[PDB]
Amino acid sequence: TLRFAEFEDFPETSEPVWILGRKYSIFTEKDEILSDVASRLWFTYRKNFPAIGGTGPTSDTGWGCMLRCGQMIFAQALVCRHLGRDWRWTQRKRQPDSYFSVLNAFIDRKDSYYSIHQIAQMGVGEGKSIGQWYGPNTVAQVLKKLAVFDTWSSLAVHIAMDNTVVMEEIRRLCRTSVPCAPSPWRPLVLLIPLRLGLTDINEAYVETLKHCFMMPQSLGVIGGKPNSAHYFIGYVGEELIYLDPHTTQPAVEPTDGCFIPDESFHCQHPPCRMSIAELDPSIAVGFFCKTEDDFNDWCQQVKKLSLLGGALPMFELVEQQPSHLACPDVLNLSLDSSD
Repeated sequence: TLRFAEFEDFPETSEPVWILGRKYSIFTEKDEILSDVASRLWFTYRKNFPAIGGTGPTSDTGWGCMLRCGQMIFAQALVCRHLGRDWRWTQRKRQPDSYFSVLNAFIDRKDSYYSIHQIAQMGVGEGKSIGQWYGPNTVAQVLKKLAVFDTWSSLAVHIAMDNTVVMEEIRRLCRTSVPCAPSPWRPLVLLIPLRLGLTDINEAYVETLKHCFMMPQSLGVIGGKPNSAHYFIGYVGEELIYLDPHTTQPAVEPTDGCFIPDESFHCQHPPCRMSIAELDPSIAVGFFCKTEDDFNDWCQQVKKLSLLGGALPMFELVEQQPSHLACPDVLNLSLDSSD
């Protein structure tokens, strides 16, 4: 569907452009905006990769789109983990060796940690047949189990259910050792599944949703919408900015040596935008906290959200929870009359 989408440049207004925790002016920082979007690892449908499980699909066209959005949000976490948020991709420059290793982790082969092969197979353990629809929560759960194998990145993945982030649980997950007076904290990928409305996002949530893209830790949001999943990376005005997986590219021939031809993993078309009002209410918001200090900063930023006209918080932060019978499976809404 991306192939026949309409693309607009459609700046040039005073409204700040926010991409993954960084603020830009369309008037003066247009190139920096476009560089930042193009630098993100983009994952689309692929064809002619090795058959999944020997006998299954050789392409994910028409079924893989939430899996691709899951790949993009997790790739961005790996980019921050290994390369840093300041890293940018440029043609005609040599990228760090860690860049090709991150990219290597998503190529369409069973020996890559987060290949479509590994995601689809792991999804079976989640009750989902190869070809079935994944919501944000199932894709998040799959990425957690997949990351266990990735000793290179050594990430902690926490999926915060019940609209609650429990700080003691995060420390339990991330602390590798008792803290002194790499490393002592497993870099954290925090994913928070949410349901923000009945068929539409409740507009009380809108300002809280925007601020989620405004944190240094922001990984963006994955969301959809059967067969129309997007990776939202930011916003301008009343529109989200997103990366879209809906185009089928030839699989890239796996890596003999360090170098991988990487042009097709970088979105160079005008960035997609849609009204926040068009957004399906089932989402997962991500944050990356590389050190405990980042996590503490993120916690402070969440507390400051509990004020102003709206927020209107979509999740709560608590030090500890009386956990002797609870859930998942639980998401919460939060419906007015007559929703």
